[PDB]
Amino acid sequence: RQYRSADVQPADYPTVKAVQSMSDELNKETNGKISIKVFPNSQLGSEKDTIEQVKLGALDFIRINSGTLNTVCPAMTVPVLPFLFRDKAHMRAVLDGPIGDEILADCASHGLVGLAFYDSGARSFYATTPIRKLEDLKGKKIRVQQSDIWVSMMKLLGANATPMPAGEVFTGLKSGLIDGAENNWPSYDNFHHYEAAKNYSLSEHSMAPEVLLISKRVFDSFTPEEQVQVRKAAKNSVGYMRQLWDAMEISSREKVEKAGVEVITIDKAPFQAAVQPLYDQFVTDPKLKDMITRIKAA
Ligand SMILES: O=C(O)[C@H]1O[C@@H](O)[C@H](O)[C@@H](O)[C@H]1O
Ligand SMILES: [Cl-]
Ligand SMILES: [Cl-]
Repeated sequence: RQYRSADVQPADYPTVKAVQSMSDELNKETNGKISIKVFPNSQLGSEKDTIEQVKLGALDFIRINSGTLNTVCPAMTVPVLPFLFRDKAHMRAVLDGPIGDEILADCASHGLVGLAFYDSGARSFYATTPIRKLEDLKGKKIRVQQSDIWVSMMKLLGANATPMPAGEVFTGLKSGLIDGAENNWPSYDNFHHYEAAKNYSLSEHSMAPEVLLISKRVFDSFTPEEQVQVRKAAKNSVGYMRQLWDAMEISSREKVEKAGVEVITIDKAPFQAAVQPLYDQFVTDPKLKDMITRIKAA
């Protein structure tokens, strides 16, 4: 059985290679019984639409950002929150441990089994003009993921959110529909956004990680041994992914700088102050508020 998985990222991207590595492991351990074919580059649809396919059992696996998954699974809002993690090492420790496992377990009741977190760096603003301070964002049309938290966030920052699928963003930057967007270094590179919006400002305002999930309907068809094998292959793929990822952050930043991008250092304090209301607005469950307390102290 060759199961199917979706990713908006290109064929050679670390998230795609990670799931392919998981497939290789499963193919070996199950002696051909289970493998996974990845369909990259939004071939199967947007993140919004592919998450619905998984809920319906129309799609077996999905690799999506938590910043869209949190439309369905409330716990996924927690790791999206701006300025929550101190740095990459803090995030990795949290997501690899009990807190990460607790968040992944939240998805099952919604028809999706959470299997692993993949790194996504920190998301930063980029635009067709240089954003040198928060005030420079005022009135700008900034694309966000199709998830309400980001609309609220842009409002607090004085910008105008335009939610749209990942595959439409380059076109919007070239057409004038949007003035900018926000993402990590490998995405700024690999979606070609740097060609159209040549000013990248290190706001580092979210570390929203990626999530790999399986349809609950499909998972439930697996033997108990197969379920253990799938979870273990998913966890093993995190370390594989991270090695590819850390190199790509370097090579992508180098590539776009060579192409003429201005990399802008920006005072984050006004951003942090502006977005604080999001925490109580979007995280209302006492269990999740306690989780945030534990994360802040980890
Ligand atoms: O902004 C987006 O649409 C994209 O951002 C990337 O960082 C993430 O890897 C994609 O899964 C998608 O969420
Ligand atoms: Cl300012
Ligand atoms: Cl999308």
